[PDB]
Amino acid sequence: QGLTEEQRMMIRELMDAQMKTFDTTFSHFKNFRLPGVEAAKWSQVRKDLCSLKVSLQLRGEDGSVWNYKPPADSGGKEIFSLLPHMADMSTYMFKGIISFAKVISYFRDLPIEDQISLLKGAAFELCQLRFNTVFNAETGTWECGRLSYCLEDFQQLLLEPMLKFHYMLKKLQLHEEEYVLMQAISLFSPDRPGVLQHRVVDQLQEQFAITLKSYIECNRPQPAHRFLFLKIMAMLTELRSINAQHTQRLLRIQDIHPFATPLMQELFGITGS
Amino acid sequence: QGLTEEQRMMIRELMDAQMKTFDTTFSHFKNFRLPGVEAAKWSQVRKDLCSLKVSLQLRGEDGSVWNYKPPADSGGKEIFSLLPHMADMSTYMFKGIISFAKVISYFRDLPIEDQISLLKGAAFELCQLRFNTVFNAETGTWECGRLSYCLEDFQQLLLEPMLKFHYMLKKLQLHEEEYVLMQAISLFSPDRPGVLQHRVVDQLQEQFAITLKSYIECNRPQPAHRFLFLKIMAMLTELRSINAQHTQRLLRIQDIHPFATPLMQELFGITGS
Ligand SMILES: Cc1cc(C)c(S(=O)(=O)Nc2ccc3c(c2)ncn3Cc2ccccc2)c(C)c1
Ligand SMILES: Cc1cc(C)c(S(=O)(=O)Nc2ccc3c(c2)ncn3Cc2ccccc2)c(C)c1
Repeated sequence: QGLTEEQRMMIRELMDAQMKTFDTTFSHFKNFRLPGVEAAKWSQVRKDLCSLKVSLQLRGEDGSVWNYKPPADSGGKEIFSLLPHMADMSTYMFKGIISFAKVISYFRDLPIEDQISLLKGAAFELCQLRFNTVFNAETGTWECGRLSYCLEDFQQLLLEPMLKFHYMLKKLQLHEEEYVLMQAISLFSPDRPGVLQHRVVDQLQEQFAITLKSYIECNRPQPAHRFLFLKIMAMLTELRSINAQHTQRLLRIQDIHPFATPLMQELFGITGS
Repeated sequence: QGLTEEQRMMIRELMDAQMKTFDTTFSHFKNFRLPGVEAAKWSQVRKDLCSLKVSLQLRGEDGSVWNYKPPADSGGKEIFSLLPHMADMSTYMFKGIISFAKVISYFRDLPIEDQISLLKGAAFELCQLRFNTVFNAETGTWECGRLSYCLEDFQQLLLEPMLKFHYMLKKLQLHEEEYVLMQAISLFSPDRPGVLQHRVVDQLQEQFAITLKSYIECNRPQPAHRFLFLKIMAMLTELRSINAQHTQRLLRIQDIHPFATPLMQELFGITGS
């Protein structure tokens, strides 16, 4: 609508990249693992697992249904039973994220070193933003095509920052264009560890944020959307904080129960030695 | 109680064999398959599958639970999805049945040719009799330890002869001793195909039936148990008929979708050529 030509083409490129690289039905997610058929650090692991307490459902192509109810925490390794499957899901999402960045002209024009630093910095955030678009806030369920992930037991759930983020972001009822602009702004973060072209990346980020702000002003006159751009920017700031918290959760769990795939090791800085 | 010494020792041997060879909790049933993640003969296959329309539940050692809801009949091969797992279950039960016969002195004293003919004749019947002792008639569920098999959809279910048999036999509220005597009588059937020692087997059967009849008269005075011995004998006659019906169902399904394990092939006469 009422944007500059540069702004409209910028949204069209982002929407084009999202359409090409986001398997919204998860049809190509296959071959994943499923759950099978000194102690002050350990209770920290119970805390480090809170955002992933889900049951799992598989609807088969034939119409069959498999449900998995996880074990209760009985003090043993059984809290790790879903981690292999989660690693396969996240890895699959991360490939989508990487493909998304590679399609964007503004991203492929950066030096490959900064491309790698930016993806290392933002992969978790873009993953969570994509998961929010399949999140059902009425049933607390991420609806991933034939897979469903439903939160286990009520409002003590919203004490987990990750889960409060998904419910709050869902409440804003964003358009597809606003989600993919959130992804652009998070991807082009000039202050990630190891970025060299600080100013180029920072100017790109500002252009994406200006586009987002202008999109909202032109297509959202309603008083419910007053300050909407500022709410989004505050959520992106919270999400970067959640990203730092969860990066540390992963490294702690990896330290005592290895599970990260090779791609997760690259993205989160695990060298293998 | 009030039986001869020969009769009491006969029950003690049968109970001893049952105790040694019947894994009532199914703890040693492992490594089984699970469902994955010209046309007048085909609708006969829908009929030939009626007694096995169950959903499946696995309680894990860790406290996790897996449930499988089968597909709806949509005209394709998806009605066969549970057959590999059923073959593994039946094979496992059949090994129990074979071990049971081998412990019994009266059985190991027959010529090995008649042993084989008797087991070929009775394996399905002894399997169904053992399954009845874990059948829950209130929920229509065979409760096999950590596995559960629950009948899919009400009283149209009791039109299936197998399922009417399990409900009716459960209603008689038999003791363990009466079940294992039912197994003896069915095992020692003088008129199975290929039995040579007709009279020896027939006299053994009569002794088992006399023992059963005397056990009921001595330990069951209540009017609800009037004619109980005759009800049991009528059920064993019905079960032999169900056995012949289901032997033909298996051979028909095997003919167009092979699934029988090697042990099932031996027991049901499939040569492999
Ligand atoms: C310990 C640990 C730390 C990290 C940091 C990760 S992860 O980035 O590789 N992926 C990831 C993916 C989804 C998540 C999530 C983390 N937390 C909450 N959901 C929400 C949800 C849950 C189920 C399905 C869909 C979405 C993993 C995998 C493990
Ligand atoms: C086509 C076909 C024909 C035959 C003849 C068999 S089977 O004898 O090898 N075993 C078998 C075992 C149990 C059954 C059952 C048959 N029918 C009803 N239940 C009841 C039940 C169902 C689930 C769990 C426990 C008990 C098989 C396997 C397939």
